[PDB]
Amino acid sequence: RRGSFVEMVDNLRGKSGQGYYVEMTVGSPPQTLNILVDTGSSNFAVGAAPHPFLHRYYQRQLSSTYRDLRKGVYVPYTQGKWEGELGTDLVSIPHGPNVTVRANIAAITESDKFFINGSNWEGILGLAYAEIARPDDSLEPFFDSLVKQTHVPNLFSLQLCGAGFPLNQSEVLASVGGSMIIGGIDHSLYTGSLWYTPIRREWYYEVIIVRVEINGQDLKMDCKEYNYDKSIVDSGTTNLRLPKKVFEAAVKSIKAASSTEKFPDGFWLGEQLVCWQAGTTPWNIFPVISLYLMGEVTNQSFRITILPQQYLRPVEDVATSQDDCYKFAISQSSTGTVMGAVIMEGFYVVFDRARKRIGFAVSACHVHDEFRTAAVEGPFVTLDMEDCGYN
Ligand SMILES: NC1=N[C@@]2(c3ccns3)CN(c3ncc(F)cn3)C[C@H]2CS1
Repeated sequence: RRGSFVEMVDNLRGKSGQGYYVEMTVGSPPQTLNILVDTGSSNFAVGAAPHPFLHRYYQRQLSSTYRDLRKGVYVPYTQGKWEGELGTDLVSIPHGPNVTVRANIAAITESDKFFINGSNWEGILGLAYAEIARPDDSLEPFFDSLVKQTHVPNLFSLQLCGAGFPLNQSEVLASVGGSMIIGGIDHSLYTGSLWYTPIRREWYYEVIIVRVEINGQDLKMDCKEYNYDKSIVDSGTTNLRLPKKVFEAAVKSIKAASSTEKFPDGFWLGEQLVCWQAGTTPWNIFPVISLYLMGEVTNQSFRITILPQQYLRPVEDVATSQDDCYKFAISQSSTGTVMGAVIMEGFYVVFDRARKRIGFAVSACHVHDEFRTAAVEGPFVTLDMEDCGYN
């Protein structure tokens, strides 16, 4: 298998906890900024005023190509908020397609818990659809603009590379965190076959989960529960997030599978780290997790299987040690299933907008051990899969 997109391979940096970012330029002359890649939102928004956690920001007064749209945008969400001023400017991705487009840009003037101390990113690239753009769906998202203005195919693909150990801020700076291939699929980034699930509706990247197993044991819930009230693929979320009742059932099953060791409640709640002596993490006591997704062919599904090497997120010890430490990166949701960064780290994920489908293949960079690997397998005969979708 040949890799046909060398210019874009290794263009991401970062990690699941703080997010993965790509270098972009905005304005004339070009202003370089690092931008978080978020498949869970649809606005392109950049720091545009001094902030304690920003080393640089977009300076509209220094761009000859800046256009003021004379309109504010206010974006509150669960864990934070940003607000700013809408405009347009010329935008490029240096390690991307060799094109420059005129895009909507939200210039962020005020924010709360948006910029992370030491993340290295200064803005967000929302790659989902117009339906969820703010202030409304008339604000064309970046990827829409790029496709409309250029010959770039209406597809992108993400390989998010977890290190399997903690990285400090300077280690992130020096390290490759993955690839965003704009307009194509690079065959070097995966092994085995790509399997595709339909995009149910074009707003978030919404999919349908039809079965869940823990170490091969069916969680045995009504499949609507898995998709209540939606299931999405979201690079801007760290964890695998599951609806409350699914979370409760899954955690019970994961506890039962790992019962040779007892972990505190704070671990299972995603709050508290666990630590083992260097090199002794007991991967084998933790179960694999399989999610079965609706296939493209009538009555067919396929499964993606992740390891504890995906769902245990490496963190630095709260005190200086050589221990290997992790947090549990599965958590409860009241807004549906979110297949976040820790699950995307297992897989090369193809966002095939042109054919309204999402592809999954085992990542060439996934963390594993000598005994088990992540997997994408099928087909399976699965009936009444449309009934799994929530209305
Ligand atoms: N995938 C994610 N993305 C976000 C962020 C990720 C990192 N910093 S904020 C952005 N975000 C958002 N953005 C626009 C909007 F209209 C609604 N919500 C939700 C927030 C957490 S979950």
